[PDB]
Amino acid sequence: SFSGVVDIIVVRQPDDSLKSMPFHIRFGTLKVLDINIQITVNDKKIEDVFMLMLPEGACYFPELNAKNEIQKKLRPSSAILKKFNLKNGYNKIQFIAESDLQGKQLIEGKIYLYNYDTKLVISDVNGTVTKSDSTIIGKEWTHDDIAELYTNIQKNGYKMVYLSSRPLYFYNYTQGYLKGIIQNGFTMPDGPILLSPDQIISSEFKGALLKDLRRVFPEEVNPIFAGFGNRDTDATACLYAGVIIDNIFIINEQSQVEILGKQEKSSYKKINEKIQELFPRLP
Ligand SMILES: [Mg+2]
Repeated sequence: SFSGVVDIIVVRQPDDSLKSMPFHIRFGTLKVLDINIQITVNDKKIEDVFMLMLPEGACYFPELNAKNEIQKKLRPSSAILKKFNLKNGYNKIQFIAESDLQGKQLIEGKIYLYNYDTKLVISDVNGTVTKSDSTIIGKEWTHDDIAELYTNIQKNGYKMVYLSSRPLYFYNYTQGYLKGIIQNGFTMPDGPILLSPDQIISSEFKGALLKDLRRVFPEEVNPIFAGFGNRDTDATACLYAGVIIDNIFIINEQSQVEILGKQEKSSYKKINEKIQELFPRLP
């Protein structure tokens, strides 16, 4: 079973509060739950914050409801998040489970802070980064020129956000795969990898995930600027999360990219040649 943390996204609101996507963390070692979880951010222990763990291993933030019952939240309150002292962009986060039977267990992940006016560019992974869409060696072929293109998008002030639909067992493999791609010296820009909630079982999926992401930003901005996919269902998911059809790019197994709005056939190489037109520099 999985041991780790699905990358976490946090957005600062214009009233200075913080909203986050759900925290999905799992301790694989821990077995006999019949346990308190502490947090460190950028190598600084966070005081007065703790999570608890369910029998199946998923962790939560305990939060009282108005009936004075403990509710099990995956999304912490803004006051808790403020205690993280997050920096804009990438932050290191560690969760430490203390058990009297199994001792201290540690997992490490990634937590990103964006502002309310940050613009995101979504990329599917399988078939969109990889060429084709359980036995693996990380040698999946990658469409040509995607690293240079995404590098240049990031350089213009957008943030790449990756989307995986693979079972949670592959989550760490997907992170390693993306960070090892090198193409003509170019690499894939660091960013969070979101995971479809169907793959995180506990107690239309891509569309729900992106609407969740859109909704940690305020309603009066459109935070998802563009999206890269390889199936018609990818396009639908982006449209219902606020992407304009002109900014949805759908690639096939021949690495032909259709720019849906202009009904134009292109490629990552050509899109890169037109980067200032299609991904204009943000101030
Ligand atoms: Mg795909």
